[PDB]
Amino acid sequence: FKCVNSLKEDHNQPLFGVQFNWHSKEGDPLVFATVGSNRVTLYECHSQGEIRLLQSYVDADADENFYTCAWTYDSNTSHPLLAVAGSRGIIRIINPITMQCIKHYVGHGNAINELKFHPRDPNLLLSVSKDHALRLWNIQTDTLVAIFGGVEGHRDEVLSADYDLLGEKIMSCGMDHSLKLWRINSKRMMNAIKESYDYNPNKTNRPFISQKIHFPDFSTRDIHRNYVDCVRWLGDLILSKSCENAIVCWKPGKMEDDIDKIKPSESNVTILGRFDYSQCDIWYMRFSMDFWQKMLALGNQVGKLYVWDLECTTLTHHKCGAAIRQTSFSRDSSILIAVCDDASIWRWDR
Ligand SMILES: CS(=O)(=O)c1ccc(-c2cnc(NCc3cccc4c3CCO4)n3cnnc23)cc1
Repeated sequence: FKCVNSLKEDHNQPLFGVQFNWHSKEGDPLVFATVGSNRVTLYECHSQGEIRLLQSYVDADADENFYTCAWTYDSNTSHPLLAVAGSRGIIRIINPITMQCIKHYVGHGNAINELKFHPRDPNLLLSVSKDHALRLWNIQTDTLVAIFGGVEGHRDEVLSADYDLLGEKIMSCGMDHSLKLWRINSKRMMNAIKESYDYNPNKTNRPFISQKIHFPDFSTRDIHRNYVDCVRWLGDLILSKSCENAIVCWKPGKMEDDIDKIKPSESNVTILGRFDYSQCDIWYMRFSMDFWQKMLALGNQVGKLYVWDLECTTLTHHKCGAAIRQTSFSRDSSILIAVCDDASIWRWDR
């Protein structure tokens, strides 16, 4: 990788999220969204390292702080859509062609730390919040499918979550140092998703009833000893990190235990490996993988970018010295974008 460009957003506030749109066809514009301050900005990657500003969304609320964004598409037209959320706890769905807010979802009692769309169903949106819960939304029928939390859910702010390959289960993590598994291919969750598609407020006077999922299907606090701020599935394995200068690769149960045989009472975990690094010991630093899950990237608090080949390289630039909060690879993995605390964006081309 070589650094081919860099820019700074005029708001001068930290950029907390960056996502390439992986739903665009080959030969169609290579676009990424950045979120920071009360802004959402779209950029296009052109040849010779050129980055072109496409559109900006500025929230009507000047005190909003966006923390996350995620791309999806309309299941009937295949047109792209961008979801954004942050400190206000409001999810906004943006039409990226006009950069206008189409619709918004209220409900979390506090900030939203992460948004993720279901890998098979573009209408299923997962949000994770400082209110200790995760919420699953159906953005086609505007329904809250389920709330994951309560008694035996997270006991502190939820920082990240990820669906597995097929979206049969979710792993979440947060300030309580725990990682919890929530199966969404249970008869109860499949029926709730099915019912969310049949719901229409114009044909009934009764509200849609969301499932209250009080119990996870697995839980561990034995991987990290501090806030767990990023979790991702790697097949049936998990990659997760805290502020302890390592990404840990682990699995629930013993070495030969199949993930789908793991009971909620499972007391063991198996550590499979560690990706060690330096100077990334502050809260709120995300790692990311490319589409094919063959590369792993993580920025550190002094503007160094670590890249591992999953099949370590340190990327540095003399002008890049601020914390890199999140990175995103283009779908073909030829471009890696890094966003920083000083509102700077760095483009690295392979
Ligand atoms: C520069 S400062 O003023 O010291 C500062 C630093 C961090 C935050 C902050 C960032 N991000 C989130 N949530 C998203 C999130 C969650 C997990 C991992 C992760 C991210 C974004 C990158 O990595 N926050 C929720 N509450 N505060 C924050 C706010 C101010």
